[PDB]
Amino acid sequence: KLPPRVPNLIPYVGSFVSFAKNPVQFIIDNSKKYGDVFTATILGKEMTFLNHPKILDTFFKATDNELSLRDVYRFMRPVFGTGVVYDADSTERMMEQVKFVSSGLTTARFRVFVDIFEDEIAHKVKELGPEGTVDVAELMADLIIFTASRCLLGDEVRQYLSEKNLGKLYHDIDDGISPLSFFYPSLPAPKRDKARKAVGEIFQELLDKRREEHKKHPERLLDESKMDVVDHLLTQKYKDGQELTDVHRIGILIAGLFAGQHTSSITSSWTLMNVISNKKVLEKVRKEQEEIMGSDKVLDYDKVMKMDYLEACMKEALRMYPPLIMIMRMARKPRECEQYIIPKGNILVVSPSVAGRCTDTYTNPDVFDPERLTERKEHEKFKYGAVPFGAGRHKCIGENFALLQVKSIISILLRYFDMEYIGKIPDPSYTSLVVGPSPPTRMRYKLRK
Ligand code: HEM
Ligand SMILES: C[C@@H](c1ncncc1F)[C@](O)(Cn1cncn1)c1ccc(F)cc1F
Repeated sequence: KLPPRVPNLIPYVGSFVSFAKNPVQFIIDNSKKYGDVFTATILGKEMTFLNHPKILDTFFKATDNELSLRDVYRFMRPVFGTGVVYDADSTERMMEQVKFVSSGLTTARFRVFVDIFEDEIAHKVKELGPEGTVDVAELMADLIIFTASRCLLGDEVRQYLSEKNLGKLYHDIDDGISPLSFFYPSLPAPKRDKARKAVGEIFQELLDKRREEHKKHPERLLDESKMDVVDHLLTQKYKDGQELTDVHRIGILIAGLFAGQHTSSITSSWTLMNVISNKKVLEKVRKEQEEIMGSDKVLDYDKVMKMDYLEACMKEALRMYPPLIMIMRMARKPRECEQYIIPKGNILVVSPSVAGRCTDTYTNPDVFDPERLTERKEHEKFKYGAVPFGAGRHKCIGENFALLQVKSIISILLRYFDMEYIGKIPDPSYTSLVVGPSPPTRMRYKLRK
């Protein structure tokens, strides 16, 4: 059989409307009507949703000529650049470029990354003063924007953030995209395209500076903890021998910073909100924090490794608010799920959000409650029963830096501040590509020494 279709409102538009209102309720809704697998027509596209953790093996283990990423995230191309990652000329090449990123995400570096978080948050505290209120979301994204850039690019980048408005340009790029672009890649976005060029020149300036610093200081290349992604990109070839071009290099740096920022900082936000808005949770985080700092006055990587509870909380926030609510592949060959045959051409879909709220796995799924993971080990039920970082051939290569980043930021913040949130925890806003908390998200903070 072909799977149970979802009745269209209109031909073509199909089921767009109730989907776009709320994509996640839409999938769940119709799960209950038509069970684990169903098809909906959404703006001229056949889209098949795979909803129960059981049947998601064939999805995550398929190959790039069975189930294709490149065919579905290619629209990211005005942002990332041409022939780069998902618009890169082959499966094999895409993977090679990904690795250049991940190759600046090593232990030696992660230790240097924690100084960076300290450093960046020290500056932020002056700019904030002994008390006030502030937006968590703006706050997370401001920090990460600085921490990620220094982490992946090097310290050289700072001055272009401080003296040359580099943050704004990111937004002008990162606002010039949309969940709609999926259906209409060619939609014009002239403010974005002018920024992506503006950022280009700057990254080209950055590579150009870096090339001579490898002349003036060649020892840099032996020290494994001053080797950032620019460095790896300047001294690797592809496996087949061929050099990279700067415009590939630039589109990778950019692809990594995008990855590097939006999912992280939404996750911080969701997390801190739930932590400080629940006294029992916040005791244990502070109990854990205090034991682990002991006599020590600032953070290090060992310490952050040890933060098991704060980590369960981050995870618990990812179960409830994964920022990538839909994972997608295009079928290049017909595919068999359950008793059905999902046709070639279709776009298969899996949703960490729906899974985060599937009641076989998780009990009272609407309650932030890190104990469900640490103690009732609920996530361990099914093998794909918890998927905020994907799984299989394309599982997130950023997972450990993410965790390092969110835990360092929250832990350092709680050192400095008593903080409390201001009203109900918001709902998720389905307006962006990386989903996040509806604004505003306000909190009172007061210093502590
Ligand atoms: C902080 C929360 C994060 C979440 C929830 C997240 C989530 C994901 C997910 C679900 C995927 C799978 C995509 C798919 O299968 O279609 C993925 C892939 C990826 N993520 Fe992340 N990510 C996070 C942070 C990061 C960071 C910090 C980096 C890099 C700095 C990163 C880089 C990537 C890359 C390069 C891939 C592509 C993997 C591949 O093509 O094989 N992510 N991420
Ligand atoms: C394709 C993109 C994405 N995928 C799915 N739904 C919405 C999206 F925006 C994403 O997977 C997000 N991502 C994953 N980890 C961090 N960010 C991604 C991957 C690689 C990359 F180099 C940049 C990048 F955005």
